[PDB]
Amino acid sequence: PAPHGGILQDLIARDALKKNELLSEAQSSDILVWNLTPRQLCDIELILNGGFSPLTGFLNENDYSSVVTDSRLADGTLWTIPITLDVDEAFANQIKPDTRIALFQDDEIPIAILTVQDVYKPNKTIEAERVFRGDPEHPAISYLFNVAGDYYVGGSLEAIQLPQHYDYPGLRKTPAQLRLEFQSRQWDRVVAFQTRNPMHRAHRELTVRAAREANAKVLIHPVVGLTKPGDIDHHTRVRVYQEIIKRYPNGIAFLSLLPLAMRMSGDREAVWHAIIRKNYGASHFIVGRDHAGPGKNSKGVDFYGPYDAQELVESYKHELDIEVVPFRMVTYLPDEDRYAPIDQIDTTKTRTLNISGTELRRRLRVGGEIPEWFSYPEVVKILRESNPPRPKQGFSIVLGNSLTVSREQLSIALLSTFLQFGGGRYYKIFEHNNKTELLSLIQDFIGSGSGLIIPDQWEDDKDSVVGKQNVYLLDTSSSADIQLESADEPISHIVQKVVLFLEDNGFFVF
Amino acid sequence: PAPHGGILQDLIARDALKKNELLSEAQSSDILVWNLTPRQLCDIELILNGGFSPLTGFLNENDYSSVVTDSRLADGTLWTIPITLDVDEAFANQIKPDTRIALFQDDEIPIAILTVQDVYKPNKTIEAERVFRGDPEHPAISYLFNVAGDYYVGGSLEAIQLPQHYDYPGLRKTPAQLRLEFQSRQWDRVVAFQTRNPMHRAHRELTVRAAREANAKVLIHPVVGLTKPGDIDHHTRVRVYQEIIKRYPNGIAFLSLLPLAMRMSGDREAVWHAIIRKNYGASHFIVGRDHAGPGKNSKGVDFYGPYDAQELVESYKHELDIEVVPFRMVTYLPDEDRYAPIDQIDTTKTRTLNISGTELRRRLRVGGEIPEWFSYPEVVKILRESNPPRPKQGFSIVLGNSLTVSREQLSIALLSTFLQFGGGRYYKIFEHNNKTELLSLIQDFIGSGSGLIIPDQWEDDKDSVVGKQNVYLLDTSSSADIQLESADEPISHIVQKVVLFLEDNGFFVF
Ligand SMILES: Nc1ncnc2c1ncn2[C@@H]1O[C@H](COP(=O)(O)OS(=O)(=O)O)[C@@H](O)[C@H]1O
Ligand SMILES: Nc1ncnc2c1ncn2[C@@H]1O[C@H](COP(=O)(O)OS(=O)(=O)O)[C@@H](O)[C@H]1O
Ligand SMILES: [Ca+2]
Ligand SMILES: [Ca+2]
Ligand SMILES: [Ca+2]
Ligand SMILES: [Ca+2]
Ligand SMILES: [Ca+2]
Ligand SMILES: [Ca+2]
Ligand SMILES: [Mg+2]
Ligand SMILES: [Mg+2]
Ligand code: NA
Ligand code: NA
Ligand code: NA
Ligand code: NA
Ligand code: NA
Ligand code: NA
Ligand code: NA
Ligand code: NA
Ligand code: NA
Ligand code: NA
Ligand code: NA
Ligand code: NA
Repeated sequence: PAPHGGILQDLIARDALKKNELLSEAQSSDILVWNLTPRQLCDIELILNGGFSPLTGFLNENDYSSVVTDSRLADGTLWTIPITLDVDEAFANQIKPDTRIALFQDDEIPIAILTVQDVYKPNKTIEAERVFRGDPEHPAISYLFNVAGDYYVGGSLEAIQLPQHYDYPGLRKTPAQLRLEFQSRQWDRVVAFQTRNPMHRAHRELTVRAAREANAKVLIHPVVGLTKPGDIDHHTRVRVYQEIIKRYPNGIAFLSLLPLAMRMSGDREAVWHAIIRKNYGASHFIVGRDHAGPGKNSKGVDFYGPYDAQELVESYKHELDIEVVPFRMVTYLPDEDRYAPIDQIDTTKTRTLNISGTELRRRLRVGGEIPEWFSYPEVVKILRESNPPRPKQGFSIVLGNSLTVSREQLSIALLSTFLQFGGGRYYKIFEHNNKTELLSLIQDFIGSGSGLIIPDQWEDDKDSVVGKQNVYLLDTSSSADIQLESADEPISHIVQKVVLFLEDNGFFVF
Repeated sequence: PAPHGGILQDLIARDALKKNELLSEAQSSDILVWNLTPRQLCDIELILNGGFSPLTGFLNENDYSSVVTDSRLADGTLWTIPITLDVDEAFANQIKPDTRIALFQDDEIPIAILTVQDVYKPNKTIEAERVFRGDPEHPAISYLFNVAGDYYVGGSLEAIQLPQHYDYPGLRKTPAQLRLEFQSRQWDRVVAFQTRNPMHRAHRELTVRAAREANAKVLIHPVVGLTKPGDIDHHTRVRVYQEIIKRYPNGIAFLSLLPLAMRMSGDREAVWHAIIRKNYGASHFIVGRDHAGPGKNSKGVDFYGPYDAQELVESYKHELDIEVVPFRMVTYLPDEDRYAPIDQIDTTKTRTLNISGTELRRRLRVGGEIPEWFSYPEVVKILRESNPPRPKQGFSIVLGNSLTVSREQLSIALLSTFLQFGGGRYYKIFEHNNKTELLSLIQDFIGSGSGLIIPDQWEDDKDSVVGKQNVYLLDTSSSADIQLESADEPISHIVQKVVLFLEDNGFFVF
């Protein structure tokens, strides 16, 4: 289908002959420079390659507000997610319209030249409410208030080069490249499958059903740009995708990585995803249950209805110009050993089975055995390997402040005690001295599977520098993960409590 | 590197706007039509896509003879293998120079329009001797005298479309497409690996060593056009390649299928292969032991020296314009568990191991266990699956002419006897009635693993219609595979001889 807006805005192609010139300007000592934030690197790449057609830069206030309140660009073009260049007051103050800014990656690789149209201060509360539904726990809202700059810079782009990537060079196909891929294969019907999670059996069946329904080839188009916090890293997922793609009949599916930065904006994002997939050459786009939805908030309430996305996409059906293949909950049928859309069964006459993502991590963290019917063996192997069970996970024991015993001797005791257990885990007494360059290394070790014994707490002003993952506090306080009887409890006693606690949480298995 | 001759002769690209016109001419009732033979379909595809640059058609007598006696085109361009359009006297007589012939595939798909330059009758004996070294058992020579037409038609081509293929649509990359593939990946150094056999551990090591020596990425460029008779079909090999490619580090190798029709012309072919890979975008080409060699003849003598190809390629080194990575016998080192070029070991100080292709089939046909060191498990699995052991192979028992007993009763006896053995094999009394439409089906069944009991022989004039594979003759004659005592030997006796013969040859296992 024709790219959204009618013209694929591949600016790399467009500006080719200005490459050298733009590059010179980008590195001229006079031009103002802004180093792109991670999400911005994702967005900038989708803008320059045509993935965000008709966009050709970051939204000015006129187009931005029109998207917030109208799900459309100022000219009426259907567009639900605002793509803006967020900066800080300090930087915002150095620019005026007509100004040319050089956009860099890692304060080293010049990506593009942005010609300023305007500099405004968005009302983040409206964007949060109208665009992401207002809930403060929503991933896009939390980003908007805690990471995003408070000033947006609307302006047009001139491409120097797409952001740099050293992993999967062959797989990050651009819209132009994907289209050629499909053509060389004479693929004129292609249903695209969005995803940010590893694909299990349900998904494989879902995608094949779609290929059959639409009479089209399958395009696995996963997001490797930025997804929901806590998601499985993309490297692991790519390994999973490349593995599961082999379960499809020969020459029916194609894999391509999408460097998109999701907002987990349920229904709006679904519309957005469809527009993006259309730009990339897809003729069909799948939209299953809770598409692009971030689940429930701490109160247990849904951020979106399980089918809001489908409803929203349905209402823009006649102007999306890409056919949507909707799916209802796809579940497992024990008694028949096969999956099927929930909308064509039940009646109690048939029993179903479903292993939610939650329950999935549990087995992964507890060494549980994931059902042969749920996912392929090769896939679980890859997953377990990236997210090992507790007995192979790292951790830290922080000797609380209330501790009255010798921190030095208690540290040694714990070290010697853990050492006798064996199991391949590496241990270390870790003195941070409140130095962030040491604090920031704590999760690195934990990530490496090592066990750390930290004799002292770090000042509260630095608590943010350390990831709380698998970090336990040994203290007399009520907020201690491992609570002590008294501040001067004898070491052997404290040691037994720490050992049994870790044993109870699966870190040790005898 | 620059395509051989300086210009990539991608005629599909060149003639694009003449597509409709040429197609109309190709289907005009007045034009003369020739249906391309299989090998011609392979050649025609390599000429039209630029793989045979500078060629732009089938060699006229001038260029043809220059290649036979000079390993060069008339203009001096280095070219060792003659690419000609062979036809029969009947067809040759209907054409004169300046004539335009329509070249079809399956007497249905118009491939191109050939403009006649000349029609000559080559001296096949010279071509056989100067180009293929003369031995009558040489694959290219046997084809030249038993399959090829006795008349060649030199002339230029105008492409309508490359030959049709419904398998591996994405993998049969054209020179232009491969070059783009490499570029999108920023691959400026690529060492290509030719092959017509499944890749085992030795090859994987060989190719990686090459990647490391040349400091280049790996291109697995296997032949799926036409190879040595008796080779493993390409479908199986592709499955093997796709499987083994996964044993390479991520993003170091690329797979592309080459629809080439080999001539098994050792050294000359090596030169030719190098030219071909250069046209396809490779910067390096591997040339190991007995490259493109058909082994030995029935007398046990080599068609080519194990390193003739390397020597020939070496002598054209300065004009091939593509770097050749030569390899000496790569063998296995038990004591060190690793492979290595034979030129850098031996001295008896180290023991080697080598499982020749011969010995390889033996295990495959005998259910033997192929060593973990020799090939990957996943690969052998695929191989055994395509070339099952005797206990899963089909066969036929032909009741010889000398048979005096009731052919009807002996047939039933054999059927009832084989049936009691079980093992998944399907049996059938097969009456051919000397009808070729029935005879041509015999190998189909054997190929399907079934066991056939044929009560009568077929006239000698039709013996050619039947593949002799796993077809045994039960007769009193000395040329009988299963020799009987007397023409009227009692059935139960004949039955025991047949059963024990099949049991001795592994078809039955109890
Ligand atoms: N059980 C299911 N039934 C129907 N659709 C599903 C199911 N599981 C996942 N999907 C669909 O698969 C696509 C991607 O799934 P996920 O990676 O889990 O999440 S999403 O954030 O990319 O939407 C979405 O269209 C989603 O709705
Ligand atoms: N043991 C080996 N040592 C060195 N080179 C080898 C070895 N085996 C195969 N090769 C090389 O691998 C390439 C393809 O091998 P084959 O498929 O067996 O045959 S070929 O007809 O295509 O050459 C050739 O360059 C060949 O010489
Ligand atoms: Ca703020
Ligand atoms: Ca719910
Ligand atoms: Ca006390
Ligand atoms: Ca003849
Ligand atoms: Ca020899
Ligand atoms: Ca007798
Ligand atoms: Mg990039
Ligand atoms: Mg083809
Ligand atoms: Na369209
Ligand atoms: Na730097
Ligand atoms: Na449809
Ligand atoms: Na709803
Ligand atoms: Na439309
Ligand atoms: Na507990
Ligand atoms: Na026909
Ligand atoms: Na002679
Ligand atoms: Na070199
Ligand atoms: Na020789
Ligand atoms: Na050169
Ligand atoms: Na024997």
